[PDB]
Amino acid sequence: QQYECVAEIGEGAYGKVFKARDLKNGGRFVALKRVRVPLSTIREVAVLRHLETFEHPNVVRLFDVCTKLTLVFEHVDQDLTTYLDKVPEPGVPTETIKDMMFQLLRGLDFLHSHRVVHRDLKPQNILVTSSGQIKLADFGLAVTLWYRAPEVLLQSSYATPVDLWSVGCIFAEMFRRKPLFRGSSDVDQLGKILDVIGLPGEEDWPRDVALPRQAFHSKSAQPIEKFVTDIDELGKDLLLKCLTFNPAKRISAYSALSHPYFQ
Ligand SMILES: CCN1CCN(Cc2ccc(Nc3ncc(F)c(-c4cc(F)c5nc(C)n(C(C)C)c5c4)n3)nc2)CC1
Repeated sequence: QQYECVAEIGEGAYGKVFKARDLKNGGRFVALKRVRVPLSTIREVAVLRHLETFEHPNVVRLFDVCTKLTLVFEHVDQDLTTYLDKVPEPGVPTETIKDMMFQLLRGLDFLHSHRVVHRDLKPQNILVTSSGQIKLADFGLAVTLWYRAPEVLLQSSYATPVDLWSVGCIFAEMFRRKPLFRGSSDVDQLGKILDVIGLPGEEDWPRDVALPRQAFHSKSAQPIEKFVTDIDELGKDLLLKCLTFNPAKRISAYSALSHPYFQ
């Protein structure tokens, strides 16, 4: 074969991800993702190859596709989880947070402008390169609920703002070094969210969902500087715009790129 698996990176309800030696290309490490056995899949692979033509710096490179399905990506040594675990006290430098967030938002805007929704954005699939570059992985192909948007939890809408809620959760965690909303179920996750942001207006609550606004009594919105210590005034404004309950009122990745926090 053209590839030689040397270690396992991950396993789950997708298949397995292996760290492999790319024999033909000077023995460089690559990440091979193996998938199961359609037509919606043919189309998803076509979008992946098309996104690769842009070679965006803030998404993992796709080097090959094999015929069950093998996806060959550029290998990157660590994820954001291991990065946050190893960073010395008192934490991630203030400008390292800003730079990683800008790159996260560039990769996300690239994906959103090409009508790809990530849907499972978390530190586990945000990869940190040897030179400190952010690269997005595990997207374009169809478990922790800590980064799930309220509209996904409520099962109402699944548009691009879903990823901006996840970004807000990641932004807060870059400061905290611990997840912001650590719920044990969809109902618990929603409860934990509203204990912080507060209850939205009855007209910001989606109609025809199973969970009504009355199922929660999470009274007032608590100040965010309590849960996210050391965040500046600008970072706080951007954090709140990502963590807006109504997805139609939530900031997009494109406007986030223009926010004064990145000046
Ligand atoms: C059990 C924990 N230990 C210690 C911590 N360690 C973290 C870690 C995470 C990622 C990498 N490397 C890497 N490089 C390039 C890639 F493109 C992918 C990649 C591609 C995909 F398509 C994926 N799809 C899914 C679902 N994942 C998951 C596997 C995250 C994908 C990952 N991964 N190296 C280390 C994992 C093993």
